[PDB]
Amino acid sequence: GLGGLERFCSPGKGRGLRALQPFQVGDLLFSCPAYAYVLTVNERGNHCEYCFTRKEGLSKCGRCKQAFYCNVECQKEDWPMHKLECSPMVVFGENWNPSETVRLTARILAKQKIHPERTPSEKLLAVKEFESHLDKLDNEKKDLIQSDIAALHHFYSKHLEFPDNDSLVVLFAQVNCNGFTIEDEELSHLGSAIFPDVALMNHSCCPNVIVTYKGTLAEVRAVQEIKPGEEVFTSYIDLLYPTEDRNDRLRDSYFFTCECQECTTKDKDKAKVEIRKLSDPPKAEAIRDMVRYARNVIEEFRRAKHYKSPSELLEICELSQEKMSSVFEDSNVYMLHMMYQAMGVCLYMQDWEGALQYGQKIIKPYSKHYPLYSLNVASMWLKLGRLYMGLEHKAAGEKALKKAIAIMEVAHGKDHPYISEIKQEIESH
Ligand SMILES: O=C(NCCCN1CCCC1)c1ccnc(-c2ccccc2OC2CN(CCc3ccc(Cl)c(Cl)c3)C2)c1
Ligand SMILES: C[S@@+](CC[C@H](N)C(=O)[O-])C[C@H]1O[C@@H](n2cnc3c(N)ncnc32)[C@H](O)[C@@H]1O
Ligand SMILES: [Zn+2]
Ligand SMILES: [Zn+2]
Ligand SMILES: [Zn+2]
Repeated sequence: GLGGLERFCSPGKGRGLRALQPFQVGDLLFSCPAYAYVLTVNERGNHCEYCFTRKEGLSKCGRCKQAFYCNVECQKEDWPMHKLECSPMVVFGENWNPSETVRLTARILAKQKIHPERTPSEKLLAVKEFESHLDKLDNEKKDLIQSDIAALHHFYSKHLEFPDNDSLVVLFAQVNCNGFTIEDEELSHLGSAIFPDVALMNHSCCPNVIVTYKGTLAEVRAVQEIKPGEEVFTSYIDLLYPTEDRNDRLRDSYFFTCECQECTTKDKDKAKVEIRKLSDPPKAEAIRDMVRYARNVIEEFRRAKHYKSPSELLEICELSQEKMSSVFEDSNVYMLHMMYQAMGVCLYMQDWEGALQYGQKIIKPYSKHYPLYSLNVASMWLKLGRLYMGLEHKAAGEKALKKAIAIMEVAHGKDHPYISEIKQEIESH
């Protein structure tokens, strides 16, 4: 197993992870090497395929020209996984489009053939033991899994010996239930991976640990003091949202309803859905209509970023914030959601002033809605610091970069390469 920890039966939460020793804020509970992992398509050329090192001058695979490495060692070490895609990418050309889940699942199947025995990533929970929720699958989820199985056969039949369709539906369901996205220091999507021992941890909206990544290595650090006998919880979702939203997401993606202290008390729900203090106060039904409108625009924007222009996208943000502002306060999470989306459009357009304009409005409400140590808060401080630095506002930039560092020292560890990069940014300017 893992020193100072153990697997146990968590009542009403299946299997979980329990502490056998005290952990202080910032302590590393454990590390977990990726069992299987894939660099996202949009990050190719920026990060090494094998170790995820972000570097300039990465060497391109000569055959597919769509894999980049630190050197010939990273190239060679990645080949058992890269061969599943190398020749297929040049053969299918523009037609090569498997989903990231399919790309990851192909790598799980390849690893199972090469290394059927328990790996150092499975000291407490094995990939074969993963919870699937197969019995809970509705028509929509079975249809998505069936599309994934067809893409798996379509693009990965060369080296894989597939089990029957029944074993593949269990696998794809296990992957959705236990798979991790890997994000960078700005919470930008890097790729997807399997970390079996990390997937043993259950969810809480007031977690006592945070998961971070050091290349393809997952690290688990305390964000609250943990005592012997206490269960170790991480957050599976974005904690900005009120209780109903959080549980709608946990039910849809993980088939359960959270009963943590935040979900039971609903303490932060009032401030999260803050209403304007108007002379004629807004009616209960008028609030409910705006909450419904707010969730609908969130979904509308999500679809729109796939085909609308940057000005159309910014229009959706501006117009929806205008309609919402008649009922909702600026610190309200639905207002904040649109501002964050608008900041993201600005960043893409390289409209640094516009991105800064939004980030400045988001940061104080983020600090009040998110937990004490939050990757979402650290990432916003970091973006703000980098925008201020880029726009020659070096004192404001240094202050924001040091706010990011203070959180990241707890979550990522004092010695994290991301913190060395931020300190170099402070010292170079
Ligand atoms: O890292 C993530 N969040 C932080 C906590 C992670 N923790 C790991 C262990 C527990 C929680 C995360 C977020 C989103 N996506 C994934 C992800 C990564 C890999 C493969 C599928 C992935 O999930 C995608 C998104 N999604 C939800 C819809 C869904 C749910 C069930 C089924 Cl059976 C089907 Cl068909 C479809 C499919 C991971
Ligand atoms: C990644 S697994 C975590 C380990 C899992 N408990 C097991 O036995 O394999 C995620 C699943 O654990 C369960 N789970 C996690 N957190 C929970 C919670 N707070 N309450 C209830 N069930 C929870 C759900 O069934 C969820 O889909
Ligand atoms: Zn490398
Ligand atoms: Zn190649
Ligand atoms: Zn909760």
